Amino acid sequence: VHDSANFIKPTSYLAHYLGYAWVGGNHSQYVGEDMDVTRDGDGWVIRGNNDGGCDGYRCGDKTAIKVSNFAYNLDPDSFKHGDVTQSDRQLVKTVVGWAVNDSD
Amino acid sequence: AEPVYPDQLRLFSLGQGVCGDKYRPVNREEAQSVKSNIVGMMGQWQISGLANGWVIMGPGYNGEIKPGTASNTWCYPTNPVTGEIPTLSALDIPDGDEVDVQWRLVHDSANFIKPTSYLAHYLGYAWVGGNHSQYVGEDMDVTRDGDGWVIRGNNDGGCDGYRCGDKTAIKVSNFAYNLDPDSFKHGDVTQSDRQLVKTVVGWAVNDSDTPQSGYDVTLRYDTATNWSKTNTYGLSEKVTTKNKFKWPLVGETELSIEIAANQSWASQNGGSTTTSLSQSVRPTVPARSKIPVKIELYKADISYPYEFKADVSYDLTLSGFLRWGGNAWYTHPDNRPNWNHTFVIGPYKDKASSIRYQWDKRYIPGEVKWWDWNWTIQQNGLSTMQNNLARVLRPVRAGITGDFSAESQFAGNIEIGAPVPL
Amino acid sequence: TPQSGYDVTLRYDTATNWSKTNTYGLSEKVTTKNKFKWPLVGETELSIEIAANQSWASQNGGSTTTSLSQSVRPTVPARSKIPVKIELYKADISYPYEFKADVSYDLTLSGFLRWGGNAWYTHPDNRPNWNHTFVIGPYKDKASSIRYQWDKRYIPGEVKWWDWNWTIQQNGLSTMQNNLARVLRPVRAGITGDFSAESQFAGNIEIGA
Amino acid sequence: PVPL
Repeated sequence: VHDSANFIKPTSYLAHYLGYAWVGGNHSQYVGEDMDVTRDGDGWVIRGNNDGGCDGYRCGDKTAIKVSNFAYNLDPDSFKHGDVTQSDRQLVKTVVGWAVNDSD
Repeated sequence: AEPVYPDQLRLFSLGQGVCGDKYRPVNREEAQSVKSNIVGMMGQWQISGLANGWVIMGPGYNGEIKPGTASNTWCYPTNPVTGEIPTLSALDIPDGDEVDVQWRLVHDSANFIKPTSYLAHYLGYAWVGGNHSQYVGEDMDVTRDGDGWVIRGNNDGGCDGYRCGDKTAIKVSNFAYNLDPDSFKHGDVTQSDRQLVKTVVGWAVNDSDTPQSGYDVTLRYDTATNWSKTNTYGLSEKVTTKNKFKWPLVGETELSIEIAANQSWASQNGGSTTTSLSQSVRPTVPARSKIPVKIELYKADISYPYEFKADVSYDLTLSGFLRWGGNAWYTHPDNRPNWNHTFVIGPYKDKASSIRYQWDKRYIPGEVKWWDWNWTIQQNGLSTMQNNLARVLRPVRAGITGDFSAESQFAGNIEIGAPVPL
Repeated sequence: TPQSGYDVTLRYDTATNWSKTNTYGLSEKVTTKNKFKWPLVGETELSIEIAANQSWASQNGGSTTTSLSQSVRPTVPARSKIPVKIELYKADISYPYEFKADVSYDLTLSGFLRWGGNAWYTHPDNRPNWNHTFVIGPYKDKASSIRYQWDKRYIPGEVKWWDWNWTIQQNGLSTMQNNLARVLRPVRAGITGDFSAESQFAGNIEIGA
Repeated sequence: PVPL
């Protein structure tokens, strides 16, 4: 989400092409410039920097781009896991037994 | 583009864009990623120079980043250090019972008491130390409290200072053992207070001319508990009319007519638990022969000794009030509140209890929700914090010998007897 | 070809259950009563009632089930037939047995503790009645284990039943060591006995010719 | 199958 040329710019331009208003910060006039990136909960928010002042109708209502719900398509042979460790072990139940074979 | 650690940032008042050697100016995006940290290290009306003719401003200007120029420049090292917490070699405890190993761990002054006391001090816990010294982590009493241990400054005699009687307490509990897989061994299993549940004896008879494996005897015993709660709410409406008539034969008659309606809503939540134990015997019977079988199920107390070699992890709780002058909690309280925080020394369990996760994520302000480690680095230096945290998170390895014991478990016996010719 | 795909299964289950329920209720009712002269019916008494009720119930229960299953799965030769039989009985069962074993036991002490000095960690001085159980054998719990308490006497926080340091001070380390060694001496014996139980299961599974 |  901090990749300007590969993420911030194309997504900002897509928002602009669809008709979302004020895609960009107050310190430029180009779409997708002067954007702030913040970590919000489990997602990220990219929004034009609303500092100083702006000229325009409702220029303070910057368009927000939210990134969330990341998923990972794994390469099948690449998964590896380390040691499994257990904590706070509370016994549920146990059984001991004998299996006797008197036959031949 | 690249993560920036605030501790490596430095201001140079050497003119517009002229940093020191081995340092380069910080650009706008890097400054924005760590804006709160940089604005925190600036004067209220201070204006500092970024790269590419940009400028960041102080808290008076809400930390605004805008095109401009200035005389001081924010710079970052050309080859920054990663700042990772080092990994030290394992501390070996002499073998013994679990409580003995815990005892040896919590009475180690150089490897446990000092680093943990220093960690409590760097975070801003007040009065980490006893009354008979002024150094942090000295004159500490260790006591065995229930299933845990308490390390607290010795509050004997008298002390000078504000609320000097409220010593910070360090609690050690919730021990866990990551076993070496090939090291576990157990001794004889012994049973006591055996109460018979049920037995079955049987015969498997084979009159055919070939061996037969198709026999099955199965004894199963199940126990369950259940619970439920129900809340009901009702409403009712009723209308009655009463009149008087002279019916021909019966004479004076009183007639009542009543119409009623009712509505009810009920909500129920419940649950259950079930435990089942099954034993089966499936003998292979030789041709023209018969085999006796027996299954028995008992309830019994079970005991056995065991031993293994393990890595040892534990929960470390810090209790006390945070210093008014400065503490590392992210809101930085100033009213000296009481505070308890638990770390998990060992494998990751969650973010709030993991020192390593917070330390690694200190470059993301939105992730900083419990402890401000950048603040500790600024107060004490990066190398000092690294060394203290490396000693706090040092792995511990020990040989353990113990006894398992449990009451009212299951004891089974399955027997296939000797064949009898037909 | 020979066929092994046959199955006859007889299963018998018995169960018991129990339940307990506690219920609490509240009710509120408002009634108004009036008199009118309705045209044709004449003098009429009209009652209007509105009620509300609330109820809370709490249930706890349990069950126990015992199941006995017997299956026969004969392998039948080609162009042939085999008779099968399964029987289930309830019966009393008996048999003799013998083995060689180590012998453990519970040892209870009952009496009043001396006023002059006793080894209980609180050291009562009012001569109270006292019963304490030790398990002579494998470990079961801390309170009944002499060896655990003896080994842990170096930790004051673990000293919660008997003060063995006090006994060492009063009598000497070697004396207490020898006495406890004789108390915890293992015992080995040959045992011959009889098993007997009523209302158990007896089965019979038969594959014929 | 995928080799490990």
